[PDB]
Amino acid sequence: GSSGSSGVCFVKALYDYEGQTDDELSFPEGAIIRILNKENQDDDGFWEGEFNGRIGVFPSVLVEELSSGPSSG
Repeated sequence: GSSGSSGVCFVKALYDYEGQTDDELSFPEGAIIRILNKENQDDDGFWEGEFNGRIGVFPSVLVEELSSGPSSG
């Protein structure tokens, strides 16, 4: 069981991020990431996602949400 949120999420790195340490995630300008955990309240505000076979953490600020709909404009 342990069912809660059933709906993966993705995000594109608007600006290339250079992870300080391994724990962090390093992706080029415009890289897609697979959100794994979005539980951040006390901590600074970094999420966890896997990329190119690498699991790290990002400030969730250098990325943009990917919706399944065209932007009105």
